[PDB]
Amino acid sequence: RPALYFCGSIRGGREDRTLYERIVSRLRRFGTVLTEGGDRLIHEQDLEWLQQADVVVAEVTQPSLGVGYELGRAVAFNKRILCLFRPQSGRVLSAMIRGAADGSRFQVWDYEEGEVEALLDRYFE
Amino acid sequence: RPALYFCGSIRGGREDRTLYERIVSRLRRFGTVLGGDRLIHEQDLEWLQQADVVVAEVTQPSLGVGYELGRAVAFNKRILCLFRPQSGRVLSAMIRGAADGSRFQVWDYEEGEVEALLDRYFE
Ligand SMILES: O=c1[nH]cc(CN2C[C@H](COP(=O)(O)O)[C@@H](O)C2)cc1CO
Ligand SMILES: O=c1[nH]cc(CN2C[C@H](COP(=O)(O)O)[C@@H](O)C2)cc1CO
Repeated sequence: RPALYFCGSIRGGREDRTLYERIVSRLRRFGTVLTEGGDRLIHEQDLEWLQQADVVVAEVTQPSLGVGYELGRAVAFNKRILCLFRPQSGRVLSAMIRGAADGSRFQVWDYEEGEVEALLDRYFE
Repeated sequence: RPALYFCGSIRGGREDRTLYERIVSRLRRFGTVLGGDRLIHEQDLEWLQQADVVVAEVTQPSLGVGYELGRAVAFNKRILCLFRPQSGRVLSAMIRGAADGSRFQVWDYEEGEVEALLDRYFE
């Protein structure tokens, strides 16, 4: 069973918090979600988990410095990465996330919110 | 004269675009300011590897700015982040918590003083 790291906006805004809870609930079916002192403790503890993770899953619809930073560190750690983006939000996903995808180790999937459990099923089965 | 890489929100929102222009204008006094989205990512990743200092205005939340800062840390780059409390926001723990006060600095500042702050950092 893989160790999993979930990323989603917090101080960038909690608009998608209920969706994040759905994603984490589904990820727990497959493995251990590691992400579930001030800000330094948060950074250091999360960097520890990010190196431990087998897969990094990020919901990248809501813009967030912390999510982007986690993804940048994860790429440099050579982590397998799954990013999930909702075009129906009306946003354009950052070129630094869209353009980081190599289609294998770093995947970016566009999706509709109702399908997120099914999409995670497809990725983790 | 350093090679300088500037970061500021675009697709996260262009609210601070005028301020970014002021920062880049002042940075040029101190050094060189360096398909599809893949070309942008690859181009900018090359510049960021070529940089001596990465300067980021981190007030507007942005995936791309955060990603640039994460890649910059792993590229062992010198980093200066600039945050405005007048925005009313609480800056990301990942940026505030990455700071070490030396090679990764996070400064709170008021918009009117950004040129003086840059003058101080770049001597
Ligand atoms: O309270 C927190 N708990 C845990 C974290 C670590 N990551 C960052 C990212 C949100 O980044 P952001 O939107 O907050 O910038 C999430 O994936 C969790 C950050 C904070 C506050 O930053
Ligand atoms: O058009 C572009 N030109 C150049 C870039 C590279 N960086 C990312 C960051 C903004 O990131 P973001 O807010 O767009 O996510 C800026 O520092 C420039 C990204 C885009 C569109 O993403």
